[PDB]
Amino acid sequence: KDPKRLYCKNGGFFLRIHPDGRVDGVREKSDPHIKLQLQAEERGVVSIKGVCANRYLAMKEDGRLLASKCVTDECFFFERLESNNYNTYRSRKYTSWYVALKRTGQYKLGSKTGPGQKAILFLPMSAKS
Repeated sequence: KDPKRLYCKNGGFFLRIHPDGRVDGVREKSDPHIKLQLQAEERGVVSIKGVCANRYLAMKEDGRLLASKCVTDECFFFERLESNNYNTYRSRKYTSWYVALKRTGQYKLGSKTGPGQKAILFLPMSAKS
């Protein structure tokens, strides 16, 4: 229902979405650019929206993460609650690729992701008006 924030296991960054479509991560939990709307577009599938940015998280055919004003099919991810109780966000289009952040706060390229990495593990937080 309410806005949330995606906390990454890799280093402790919040997934961030800039107004200009850029995606990155920050430790600052008050940065308004970390508020996200996860919409259940279907069972096991969510679209990830930056509230302030008014943009949708997206994954490109080359591994690139960016935020588009337009919702599209590169905008869907499978949300899965892993056995460790962290969530993972896997591209519904580019099926072996996950949303992830490097220990540097940069996002990690889709193509370099896979199961077992910290970079992929996130923990949603929040709820609120």
